[PDB]
Amino acid sequence: LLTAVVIILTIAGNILVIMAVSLEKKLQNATNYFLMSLAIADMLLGFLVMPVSMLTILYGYRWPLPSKLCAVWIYLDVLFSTASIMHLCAISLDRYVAIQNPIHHSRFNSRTKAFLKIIAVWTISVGISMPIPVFGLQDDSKVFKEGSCLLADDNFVLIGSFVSFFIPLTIMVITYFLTIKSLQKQSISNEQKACKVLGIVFFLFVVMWCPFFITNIMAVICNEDVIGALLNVFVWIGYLSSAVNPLVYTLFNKTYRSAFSR
Ligand SMILES: CN(C)CCc1c[nH]c2cccc(O)c12
Repeated sequence: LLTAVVIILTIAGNILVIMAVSLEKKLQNATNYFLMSLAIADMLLGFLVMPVSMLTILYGYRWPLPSKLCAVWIYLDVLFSTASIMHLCAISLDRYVAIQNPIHHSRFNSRTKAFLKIIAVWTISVGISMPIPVFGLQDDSKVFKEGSCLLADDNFVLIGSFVSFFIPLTIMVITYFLTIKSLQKQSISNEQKACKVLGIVFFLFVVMWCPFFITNIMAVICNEDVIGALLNVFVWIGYLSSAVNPLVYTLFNKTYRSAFSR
């Protein structure tokens, strides 16, 4: 089965990135700490949420014995997915100011800025995910449907995606446009490599996560069986981003390539 492969890849990649950050004195800078936070969030996603999803697949999408695990499982899934998404959004926003104003960004760059960045993204992720255990356990219908564990709150699914993958998405495309504008208008080879890396990262993020959110919104604003079957695969397409984020955010460095090979 090609789902155990996904969980193994997620765990191994995030563990290796955390090891590379921790064991190398040359990689302890303000950006790599945020990258390690991304790795931690992706590892938690791949360890706590994904194998339970494979177990749900193995039982024909019939929940295992403890019914109380559904609401907390949805909480953890949404929390870690949002944490990854606005981690990427913060990375893009930080790169825009690093490229447009390098001197001022370096002058204002500090450990305090990185800690503020981390707490800001995690605080927004916590605020977005807040109602799920408050109301998911108060009413079992909001987290169950036809005997399968899935959230069935139409209003939250519509607005809760409008501040998780559509306002962050608008920010990310605007930032991508402004950065490719900035990097183009001996030192040009570095800028070309940076533009290529930014394009690969942005387009992979969009192509992996956008299908799931698009069909999720289409399942509410609008077929039901087809859309559900599509969601069942697109959620794992999105989960695979946790196994792709470390490799595309770290392996372009020779230090990370050497550490992975050690
Ligand atoms: C299913 N899982 C990949 C979580 C994705 C998610 C992030 N934020 C949300 C807000 C509402 C409904 C959701 O599925 C989400």
